Amino acid sequence: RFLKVKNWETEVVLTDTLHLKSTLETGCTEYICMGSIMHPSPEDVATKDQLFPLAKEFIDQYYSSIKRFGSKAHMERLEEVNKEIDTTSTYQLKDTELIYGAKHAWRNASRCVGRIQWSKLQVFDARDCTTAHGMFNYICNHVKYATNKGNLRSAITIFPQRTDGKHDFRVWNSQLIRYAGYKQPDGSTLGDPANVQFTEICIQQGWKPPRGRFDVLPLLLQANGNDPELFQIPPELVLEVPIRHPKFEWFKDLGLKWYGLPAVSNMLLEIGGLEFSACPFSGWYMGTEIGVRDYCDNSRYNILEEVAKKMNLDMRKTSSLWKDQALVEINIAVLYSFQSDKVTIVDHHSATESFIKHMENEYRCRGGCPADWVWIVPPMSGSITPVFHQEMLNYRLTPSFEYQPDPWNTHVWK
Amino acid sequence: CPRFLKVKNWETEVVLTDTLHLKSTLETGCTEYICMGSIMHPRPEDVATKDQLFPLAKEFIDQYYSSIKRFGSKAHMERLEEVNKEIDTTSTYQLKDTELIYGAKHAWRNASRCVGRIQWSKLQVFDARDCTTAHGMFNYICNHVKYATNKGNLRSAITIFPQRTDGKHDFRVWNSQLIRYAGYKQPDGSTLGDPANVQFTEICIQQGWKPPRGRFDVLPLLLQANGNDPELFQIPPELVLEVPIRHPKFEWFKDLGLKWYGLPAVSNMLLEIGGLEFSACPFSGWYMGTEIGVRDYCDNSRYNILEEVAKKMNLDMRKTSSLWKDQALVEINIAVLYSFQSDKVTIVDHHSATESFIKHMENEYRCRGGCPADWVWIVPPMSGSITPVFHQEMLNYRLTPSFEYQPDPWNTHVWK
Ligand code: HEM
Ligand code: HEM
Ligand SMILES: Cc1cc(N)nc(CCc2cc(CC[C@H]3COCCN3C)cc(F)c2F)c1
Ligand SMILES: Cc1cc(N)nc(CCc2cc(CC[C@H]3COCCN3C)cc(F)c2F)c1
Ligand SMILES: C[C@H](O)[C@H](O)[C@H]1CNc2nc(N)[nH]c(=O)c2N1
Ligand SMILES: C[C@H](O)[C@H](O)[C@H]1CNc2nc(N)[nH]c(=O)c2N1
Ligand SMILES: [Zn+2]
Repeated sequence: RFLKVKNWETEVVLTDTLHLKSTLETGCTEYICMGSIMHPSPEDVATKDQLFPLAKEFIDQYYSSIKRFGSKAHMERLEEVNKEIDTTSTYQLKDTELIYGAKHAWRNASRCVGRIQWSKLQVFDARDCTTAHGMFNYICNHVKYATNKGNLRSAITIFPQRTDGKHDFRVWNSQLIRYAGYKQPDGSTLGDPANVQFTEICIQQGWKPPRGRFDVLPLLLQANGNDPELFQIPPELVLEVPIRHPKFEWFKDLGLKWYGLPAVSNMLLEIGGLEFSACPFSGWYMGTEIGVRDYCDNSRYNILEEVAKKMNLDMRKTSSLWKDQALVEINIAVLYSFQSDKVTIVDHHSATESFIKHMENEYRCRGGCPADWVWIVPPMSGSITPVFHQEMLNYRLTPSFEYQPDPWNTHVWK
Repeated sequence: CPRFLKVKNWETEVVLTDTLHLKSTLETGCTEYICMGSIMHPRPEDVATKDQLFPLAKEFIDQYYSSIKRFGSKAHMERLEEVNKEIDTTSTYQLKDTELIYGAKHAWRNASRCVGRIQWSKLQVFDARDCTTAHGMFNYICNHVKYATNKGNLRSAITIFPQRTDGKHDFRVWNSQLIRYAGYKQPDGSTLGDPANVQFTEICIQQGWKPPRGRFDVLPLLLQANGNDPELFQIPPELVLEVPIRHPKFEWFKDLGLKWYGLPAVSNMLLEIGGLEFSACPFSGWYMGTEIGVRDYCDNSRYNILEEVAKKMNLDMRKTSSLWKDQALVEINIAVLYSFQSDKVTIVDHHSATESFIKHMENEYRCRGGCPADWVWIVPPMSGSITPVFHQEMLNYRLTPSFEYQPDPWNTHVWK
């Protein structure tokens, strides 16, 4: 059936036909919705039998996308892929298909509010990599290219695909650039509390921790299933921003900084039945990712109390909304600081406005846009952004970015 | 479906285990391949047949007798037999007062979109199934309003009018909420009052209401009894408790002339108990501050005051990245909570309400085996991630007894 989505502020109604193309499951059933579950449901590798239909599906939509469906090039590619799955139990993507597949994995990422940019993605083919040193080189080049002296450029680097599940390429870092976290003797936590465990895996592997509040973690890189190896990203490649406030001259005295480059490195890229377990990708930040989640989550840097102190807010009762007041000022500071240093950043009003425009484009040219309201709506000021009022349909299209197990729970050491 | 489903809180790491979803009785709108969790709403004489009614009543009666620890008793079997004979001879049945009260409280308990459910067992149930006329409905509703308002010490309550029979004799409150402000569309395209209520205000004017044409005019009740044409009544103004909005720091905030009413009372939902349909069942609680301060005042299509407050705050309004909207939104919500607390009118901030809801949810998982919750509605419309519900995974499913949406009565009424 055709499904309708309505915006309750503008009364615009869009008609979704694209959902008819999905064949992967959401986790919901007719009687139970799992729309707020974060992850709904080494031997698990494909077979020649499961692989050819997935390959055929992907080749078909690629040749349909360049408007040469059923062409001679299309026929030959399908046959070519057939023989290769036969004689090798897998196949290799053409460069054009790799690029198309990575852009469409972004385009299909229902949790990403930034997708208006999906077709402007620089794709770095790293499928010839064999060692952790090679991975380090490729990642440095990615970081330098994507950072671009503050004029951030979206990029993805794609390492060799899974073969037997015993020779996986993995970036063990969850993001390329993150700050360490240290469990203190007295029980509290220095640095980023989200990374205490990963920080300790780096220390346990030989990393000498400076034990500061903003220590960039080393890279921990696993190539071809071997034990991971540590590398220090050269500091001149890591662009950082001191956080200050346009009105509160005391804000700089908090000593806060953050990095300019958000770069997810723990997801799996699926294209045509092939699995790329190492595919770091990076864009630029929406301000609330830093100012709301990173700084103000109770399990993260958790700075609301200090800022509200310096603002001299009444903190005895919640109904003073002292937390909400400090939250806004922290996010003003983040946006001001990146903008003052000419580092790309987008505020949640502009970002969600762009996403509504993006949805309009996709419904017109593509017949829909899968979208996860729970993730699209920003973590502050929700209903004064236009996505709060926008009905969204969530469904799974391939190529896609998927979650995968943490490497330290699966890797057999040597 | 699997027998145990787990939900995790990503801030505290608490895992809870849900078995109550096995009792879900109606459709969410989702399928295996598409999730409709952000969709807001996923014939008259089509009424329950005898064959449809028998099992729905048994399921409810079984549930009631299980709750009073009398499952399988002589009184349980006799009540089943009595109900079955009633459906046999009359095609319907009547609930006992105990069952009506249990059913209404559980429809609230089951309301997955409601963050206020820690209170569900403290609900005053007014049985109005003897009502026959719109004048009688007005009396019952006035009594409800006075009871629930309680001079500012608000008490949750529901008034239940006669159930549906053949669908041509429905009781309905045409108002979507018992207390709302009129909205007036002007020839130049602007709106005075509450823009959300323009359509209903026009209906009232057509029915004979003389509109004062102000910014905060309480709408009349438009009340339909036994399927008759609806009739207009003015709520006595001394029963409508109102709060002028001022700010603890900004002396100029009172000069905006804003006020709101104290009693949130939903009157357009259908209460379903054991297959019986109560099409007029107004229920009321107390406000969470963001319902007024974020939605009523700051939605672009409502009173839309962010600009005017931002101006009086002397904010930079040229770039969105100054977050002038967010800054003014917090101050408006501070004013709303301060004005209600100062006048001793019950209100709950979004921090306190979501923390209570988490405690309620954990208790329900422990004692009941789960708690259906709609994250999209439970998370407040401002400061989402600094409330504990943001990080709480939730399962949404539909249990009965339940509050359900129903068609707007002006779209279905057959005018006499
Ligand atoms: C270019 C600017 C971009 C912006 C402003 C942006 C914005 C966002 C935000 C705010 C989130 C939520 C993140 C979280 O809460 O953890 C997100 C998620 C996501 N983004 Fe984007 N993004 C951008 C680029 C990209 C790119 C280049 C890719 C891939 C090629 C991508 C793929 C994804 C995916 C897969 C998720 C889901 C993450 C998860 O499930 O944990 N994004 N994005
Ligand atoms: C006692 C204090 C209460 C509080 C603080 C509270 C809070 C809320 C809030 C904030 C909403 C969302 C409203 C919206 O965004 O439109 C809501 C929805 C709802 N509440 Fe509660 N509520 C309370 C009492 C009640 C009572 C007494 C009932 C029924 C007996 C009830 C049943 C519902 C239902 C069915 C919804 C969904 C409404 C819809 O879908 O439009 N609530 N509640
Ligand atoms: C390409 C891109 C652009 C953009 N603007 N943002 C992102 C996410 C970035 C990002 C996200 C996260 C979230 C990690 C955990 C937090 O707990 C909830 C589950 N979540 C997975 C951490 C980072 F350190 C980071 F950098 C990616
Ligand atoms: C019992 C109870 C307690 C409490 N705290 N809140 C409520 C909701 C009250 C309430 C809700 C609404 C929402 C109206 C429309 C707007 O379009 C989006 C969907 N929505 C249905 C309007 C009111 F005027 C009102 F008063 C009920
Ligand atoms: C499109 C979306 O479902 C819609 O805007 C919802 C979002 N969440 C909400 N949550 C509450 N409590 N009330 C609402 O009216 C809404 N609106
Ligand atoms: C429980 C819920 O699914 C979880 O807290 C989600 C809510 N929405 C989110 N939205 C974004 N963008 N990022 C997140 O990490 C989350 N967390
Ligand atoms: Zn769903």
